[PDB]
Amino acid sequence: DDWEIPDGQITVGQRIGSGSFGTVYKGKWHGDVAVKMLNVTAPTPQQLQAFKNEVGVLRKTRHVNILLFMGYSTKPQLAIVTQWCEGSSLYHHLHIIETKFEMIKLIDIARQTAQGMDYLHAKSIIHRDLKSNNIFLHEDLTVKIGDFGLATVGSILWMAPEVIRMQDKNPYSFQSDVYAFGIVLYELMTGQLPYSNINNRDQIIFMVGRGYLSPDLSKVRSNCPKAMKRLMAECLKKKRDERPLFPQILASIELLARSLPK
Ligand SMILES: C1=C2C=c3cc(-c4cn(C5CCNCC5)nc4-c4ccncc4)ccc3=C2N=N1
Repeated sequence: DDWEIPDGQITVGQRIGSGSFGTVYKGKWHGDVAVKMLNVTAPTPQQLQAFKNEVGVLRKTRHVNILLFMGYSTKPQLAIVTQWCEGSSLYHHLHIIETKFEMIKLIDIARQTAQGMDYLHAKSIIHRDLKSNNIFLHEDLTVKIGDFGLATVGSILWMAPEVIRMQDKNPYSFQSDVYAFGIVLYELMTGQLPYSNINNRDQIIFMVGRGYLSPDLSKVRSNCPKAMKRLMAECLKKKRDERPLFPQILASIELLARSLPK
């Protein structure tokens, strides 16, 4: 029953990058797997908590749109094993290799992302770090939401105005994830990161915080549906209580998707 994998069964290969509280590798364990490892000599009580926190969250998830947790390892280093997804993240497709997706496919990505987030919020799981980079495209058609190191039951462009000015203790909520989803909606419909004409990071942080800066919604492409643009503005509201929850958001995307191919 237990998910602890006996040591050395995981064959660590190519270093593919870094996630939250670890370095990610392409491993081999009963096929191709993604393994997030600590590569640190001795784990801190800080790093030990962050490990058991993520594993505890991941073992509560069983969904087609959530990155499938396969197991964990403690004996060599603190490692977490998930499924391998050929084809890079949504951030990579849109901003690195500049892949040109069709509107039908762009909305399908947004629908699956909302579908996975609805599954998390139903199980009272707040991602707290939802971004294009944590949204993974498996086989170029299936969306997988990954990296749950900051989940509770770094990147500023997806952070809500409430989150960016730390008051009070917990600015993270279901609606804070909605804003982060609002930004990935923007990215899909524009093909660009928000505030791209501004180079100063500290000026963006301050300007979103005080409520002077909001994403340029008129940047969306001409073939983007009016129902998509309207939903985008609802998710990107400065006040969190004026934002819809994912049960409502999912139903909105599913509605505009059916009256789209015609
Ligand atoms: C276990 C994990 C394996 C894992 C892999 C990752 C991850 C990070 N990247 C890179 C990073 C740089 N940009 C391009 C994509 N790709 C993946 C990945 C690879 C295969 N399947 C799923 C995800 C992210 C988070 C986790 C994670 N969190 N817990």
